[PDB]
Amino acid sequence: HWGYGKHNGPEHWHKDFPIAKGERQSPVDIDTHTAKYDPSLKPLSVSYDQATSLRILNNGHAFNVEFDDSQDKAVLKGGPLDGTYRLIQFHFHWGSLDGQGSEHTVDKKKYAAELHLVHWNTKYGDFGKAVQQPDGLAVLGIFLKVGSAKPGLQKVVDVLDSIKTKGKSADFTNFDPRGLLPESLDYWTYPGSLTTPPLLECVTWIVLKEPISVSSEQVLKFRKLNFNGEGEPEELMVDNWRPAQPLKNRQIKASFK
Ligand SMILES: CCn1cc(-c2cc(C(=O)O)n(C)n2)c2ccccc21
Ligand SMILES: [Zn+2]
Repeated sequence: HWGYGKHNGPEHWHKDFPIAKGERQSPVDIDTHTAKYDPSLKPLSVSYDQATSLRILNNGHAFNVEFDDSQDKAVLKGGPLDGTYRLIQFHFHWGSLDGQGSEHTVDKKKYAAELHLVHWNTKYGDFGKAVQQPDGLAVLGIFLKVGSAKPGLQKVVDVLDSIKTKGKSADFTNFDPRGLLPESLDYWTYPGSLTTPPLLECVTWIVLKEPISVSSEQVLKFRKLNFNGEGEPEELMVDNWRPAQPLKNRQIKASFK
């Protein structure tokens, strides 16, 4: 089964998931000088005031903070999107060292981590149907750099001890994801894919230009999680990122000049 190690990591995924070598795979390097400003792109509309977080889960590859997506409570619209996309979960990718961890790169620069807020297009009725469509998902990606602490991240950091190992979950109600956003919603956008198996080509990516800052102590706590289940030999959950994939026949558009 797939993972991030030498023997089951990103270079092996194509054997079980051939679409790994497809025409719209993610992540990609964002070459800032080649991205095209698109004046027709609208501002993002991030409406998270009624978000209902439920649970946090260590799934053996990352941790997911899950939301109630049975009603339009936390939605993303605008930008490149047509229609309404409901927030289902967010998760991160991070490194073993502060100089790596992000999936997207910016002029080949790697950030320490990357946050993915995953949303699905309500015209497809449920997430499982949405992932089978080329416009099924919208993922908002936010870079993390190490510097000052992010206060809105601390509640996530402090629960990680309770979900150390694969398959553990904990109640995670009343978390406000607005506390994870940077000031600016300027963004780049391109058509891509899930970045873990099954690697489905169903995502409109919206990557914010402005990173958030988190403290060294906050990211250190991410690195204490485990890929393994309880009672198995400890394997630290680090370097759970897929590297940049070929851009192929795609253009990255910028919302800003
Ligand atoms: C582990 C199997 N699996 C993993 C995912 C998945 C992978 C990702 C991702 O790369 O962010 N998401 C948001 N969801 C998935 C989606 C539909 C059906 C099965 C899936
Ligand atoms: Zn992700």
